[PDB]
Amino acid sequence: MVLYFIGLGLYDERDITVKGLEIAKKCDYVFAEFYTSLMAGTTLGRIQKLIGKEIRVLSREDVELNFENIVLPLAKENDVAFLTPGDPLVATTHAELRIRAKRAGVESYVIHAPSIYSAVGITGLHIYKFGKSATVAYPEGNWFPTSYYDVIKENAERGLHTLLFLDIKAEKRMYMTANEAMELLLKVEDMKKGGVFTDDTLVVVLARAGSLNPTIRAGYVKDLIREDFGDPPHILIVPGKLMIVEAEYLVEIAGAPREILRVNV
Amino acid sequence: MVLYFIGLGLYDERDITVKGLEIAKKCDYVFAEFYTSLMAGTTLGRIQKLIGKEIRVLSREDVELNFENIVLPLAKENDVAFLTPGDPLVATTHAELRIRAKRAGVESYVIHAPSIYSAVGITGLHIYKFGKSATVAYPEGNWFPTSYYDVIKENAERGLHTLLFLDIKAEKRMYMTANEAMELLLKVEDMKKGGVFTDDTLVVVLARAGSLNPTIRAGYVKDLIREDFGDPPHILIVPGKLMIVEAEYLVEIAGAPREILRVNV
Ligand SMILES: Nc1ncnc2c1ncn2[C@@H]1O[C@H](CSCC[C@H](N)C(=O)O)[C@@H](O)[C@H]1O
Ligand SMILES: [Pt+2]
Repeated sequence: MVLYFIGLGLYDERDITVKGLEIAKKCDYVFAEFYTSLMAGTTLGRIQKLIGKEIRVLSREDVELNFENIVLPLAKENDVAFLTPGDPLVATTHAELRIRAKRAGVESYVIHAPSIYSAVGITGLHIYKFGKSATVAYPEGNWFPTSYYDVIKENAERGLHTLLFLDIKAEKRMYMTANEAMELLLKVEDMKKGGVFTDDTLVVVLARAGSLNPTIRAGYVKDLIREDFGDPPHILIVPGKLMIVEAEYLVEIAGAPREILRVNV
Repeated sequence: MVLYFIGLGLYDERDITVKGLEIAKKCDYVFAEFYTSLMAGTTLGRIQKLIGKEIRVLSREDVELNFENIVLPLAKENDVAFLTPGDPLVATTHAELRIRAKRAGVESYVIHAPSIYSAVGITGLHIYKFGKSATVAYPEGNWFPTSYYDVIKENAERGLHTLLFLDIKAEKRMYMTANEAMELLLKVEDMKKGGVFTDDTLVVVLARAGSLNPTIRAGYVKDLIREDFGDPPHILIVPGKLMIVEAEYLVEIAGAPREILRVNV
């Protein structure tokens, strides 16, 4: 009669919370999805070893369309767990699954876990200064998305930082890199000429948040566009006007140019 | 040799990640501060038991003035852990402590944990639609803080949601309730008369996130200002323009008035 939405955390199998692991252990059935994001710091096997249960993976369609024919039925007579990377209900569509539960007579509880939304705090930028978020999507065919460009403009216009998730083809295991993201934005700046993203724009790159050795780099596009940030996942951030304390962090912890202390404050 | 910043989580001692626990367990000295947030589902005793180490708790002064005198010295000879509620670098000024660590020749590592900043997802509001954040501070003496009010206005103008952290006076054991935040906002509305916060405004209240049964309620200020949401911590949210699915979630899961279902696009 109970369904648990349990977050798996940021990077590896140790990133799940104690509460999430003990509840998952007492569940009769354990499902998981890996299309909204991947756990690049681990594998399905390791997660199964840690949980001690057989984990049935669900595709985007299993979740979006048939969640009620796959997960809810069993949750009607047993205790089920639905594992997701990061924090549950950050994925725009997951919240609705709680409504599907209710109409099926199934109760549901949420067990939180670290999300990249809070972890960006490791970049030293204040959390209250992050504005609207966006996702940089790969262009394809005759389609060239650019709304993420306008999000940056509106945020920075108000002195706000912009958090940009990079594109991901989970099934294919293809991660967009900060580098490609920077290439797209430059390609967009060229077409919209709004003066939002150029070689002189200051940006921050966070890679493998959750790991003990994340890559935190800050600098101007012209310098980082071809820098190696390591393995995925990559998160890109275009900060607004910096607070002096913010800039000092980037310089001392993220290897930012001393220049940002007078140019971006 | 090293300093670890380990987040404790939202509600109780189980909200710590597994990675966080296994690391804390192997540390020589464990410190912690419980003034930046409130973990209402546990005690220091339960945390000490889980970690199997004694925990010396620090005050805001110990930390803000003597972190490098109390904690750092030990980090040069041992593995030291500094524990905090939620995520260590979210809505705190601890990020700067990593610079003090650097200037003392101490490598530091961050272990994240569930944060109220990402747990807002349980309210059904799309987390990418949250704009600038703010804190509703306690007026004291003749000083009456009001800046969080302009933050709401600016967000609402863009259709973005506003996350409001509520003030906390740990040493006086004071934890601002959503009710108190609403009272203060109304008073600020009288002064500025900008039409940003009134009896007819729709608000959302999340109390004790992280617990299995948090209180999630959405409705008009005139109806909620006097409602009892349970023990703190409280967070107050002022939604921007609602998308249909956000509205349905608020109606289905947060007991919101069924009229918010009809959206004005
Ligand atoms: N579990 C919880 N439920 C409701 N609100 C909470 C909460 N935890 C913290 N808060 C809100 O957040 C404020 C503290 S700000 C610091 C919180 C911590 N850095 C984190 O990442 O969550 C509290 O005063 C309250 O306004
Ligand atoms: Pt600041």
